[PDB]
Amino acid sequence: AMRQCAIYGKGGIGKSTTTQNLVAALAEMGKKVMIVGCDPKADSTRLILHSKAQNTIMEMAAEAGTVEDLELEDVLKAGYGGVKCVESGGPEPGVGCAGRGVITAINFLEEEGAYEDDLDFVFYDVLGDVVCGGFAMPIRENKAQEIYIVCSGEMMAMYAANNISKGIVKYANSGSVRLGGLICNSRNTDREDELIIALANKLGTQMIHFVPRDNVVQRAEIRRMTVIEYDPKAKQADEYRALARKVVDNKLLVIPNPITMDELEELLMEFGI
Amino acid sequence: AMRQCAIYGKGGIGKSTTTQNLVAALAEMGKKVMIVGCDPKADSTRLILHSKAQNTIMEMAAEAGTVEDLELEDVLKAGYGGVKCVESGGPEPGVGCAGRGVITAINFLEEEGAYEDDLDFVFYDVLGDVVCGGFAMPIRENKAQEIYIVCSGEMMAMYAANNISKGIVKYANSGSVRLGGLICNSRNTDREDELIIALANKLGTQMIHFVPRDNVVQRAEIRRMTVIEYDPKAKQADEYRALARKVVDNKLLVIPNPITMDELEELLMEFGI
Ligand SMILES: Nc1ncnc2c1ncn2[C@@H]1O[C@H](COP(=O)(O)OP(=O)(O)O)[C@@H](O)[C@H]1O
Ligand SMILES: Nc1ncnc2c1ncn2[C@@H]1O[C@H](COP(=O)(O)OP(=O)(O)O)[C@@H](O)[C@H]1O
Ligand SMILES: [Mg+2]
Ligand SMILES: [Mg+2]
Repeated sequence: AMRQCAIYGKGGIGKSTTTQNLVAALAEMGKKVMIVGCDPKADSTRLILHSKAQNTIMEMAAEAGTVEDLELEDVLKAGYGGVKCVESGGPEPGVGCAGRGVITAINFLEEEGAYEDDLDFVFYDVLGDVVCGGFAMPIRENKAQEIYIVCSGEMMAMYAANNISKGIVKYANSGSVRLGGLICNSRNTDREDELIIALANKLGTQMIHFVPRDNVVQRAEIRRMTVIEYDPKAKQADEYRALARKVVDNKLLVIPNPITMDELEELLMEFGI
Repeated sequence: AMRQCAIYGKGGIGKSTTTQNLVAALAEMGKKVMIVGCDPKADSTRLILHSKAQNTIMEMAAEAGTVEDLELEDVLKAGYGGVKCVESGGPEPGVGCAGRGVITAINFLEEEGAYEDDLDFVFYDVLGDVVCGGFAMPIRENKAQEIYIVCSGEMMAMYAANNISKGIVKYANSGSVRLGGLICNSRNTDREDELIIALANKLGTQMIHFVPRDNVVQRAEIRRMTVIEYDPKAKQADEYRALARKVVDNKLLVIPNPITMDELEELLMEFGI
């Protein structure tokens, strides 16, 4: 068995930082993990690889001729803790559908045998500002059974969480894609943890962890590292370890109950953000 | 003549707040303006209309049968200062292309004669996290000749500005879509104005205005108003008046020069954000 997990959320909310640090912590406990980048920014694996970024399947297929001319051992790269890394890529802005590379990448990985039984986890890092095209494909086509949404007390981030939840509900009659939890990536606002707990309860899920804002993240990422690798003694390293433990132990996977915009506005008014 | 202007930027950066306050200031000086909402969130006109939001062309066409059964006088609504307001809408998350409603809306407005000569400005408020589908259509199809990008010292917001600029460059051989400027919507970070000026210079444009972070925005929006209407004496009202003056007077419209991610990272390192 392997658990297929996807991390969704609005742009800039902390998906790639949270995913790579979460995964580094899983590797540190002895789990075998693959990260599949599903965001056109294509820097979802750089902290594991100590790299600028990673060349994408779309780019490599174009240089090789076709995606059939690519070998898995050429596209998958291993970094910290043996974590395996791949980037989908996508077309340039203004050209075609921004999520088209996700479909190509996941189909390539499936056909070429990347989902080997020894993997414990696969994490997809998915753009979540629109839920369509290849960005909806992990939900539509039952690739990510456990969705975790990174958000914050920011209204836009909560709106995005509600939008992603609506996409999960839309495909509830097939496959087994479920909402696993909300991850609060803090903006140092008071009662922010309470706010995201409240949102999770309304959706029918849970806040699996509250990730503090910590400058050690920037110091690690300037050096192309996770905090787990950069400073294993850091308080923030223990925060990601706690998040990883709770993901491993999580048993609550639900069809969420999306809320109205009135309910969202009431949440923010209540917690005075 | 009328100036067709589009406001792009990442989600939650301040597009709708900036656009509606900018437009309220234009109406206050005696300009006739239409706002076309091109973001699925569909709350781009609520501060002009004093409303929860606005029912969308996609929604109204479905209730009426076809878009041909809609009349312009039924969909366009006038609010503060006589500003005319319309929302595109879009499909629910996980269903079809999130930008499909933008194409339907702009074509409806053109055919039904919404672009009356007496208009001075049209502002499109466009989702900018992906540049594809209907969200690229104002650029691809030459609807918004002047693009203004709202951003901040946030790396994701600067990345989005660079992505939108690449889309402008892609369609430079046809039509006349141009980059008009960057609008810095502050996060109260030091040297943030300097950073966005530097980014604009590298792209070949300008920072047209630095909008401060001001709590009066939240107090106005709780009451479904622009700051211009809510507190015309506010310092922040004068900030939006200054932005509107500089948009009116702006003559620099360029084919931008997008930068590498190395150049972007160098910018942030330099200005110590
Ligand atoms: N808990 C945190 N503390 C400090 N900085 C953070 C934290 N989480 C994310 N960041 C920073 O926020 C920025 C955006 O994070 P990222 O993971 O790239 O967002 P996304 O992948 O959702 O677009 C990055 O510069 C990252 O270093
Ligand atoms: N200059 C500002 N000062 C204070 N709050 C702001 C400012 N600009 C935007 N906001 C707030 O930021 C949030 C997002 O702004 P919005 O215009 O809705 O973003 P977008 O339309 O780009 O998604 C809103 O709650 C808005 O009130
Ligand atoms: Mg990312
Ligand atoms: Mg908006």
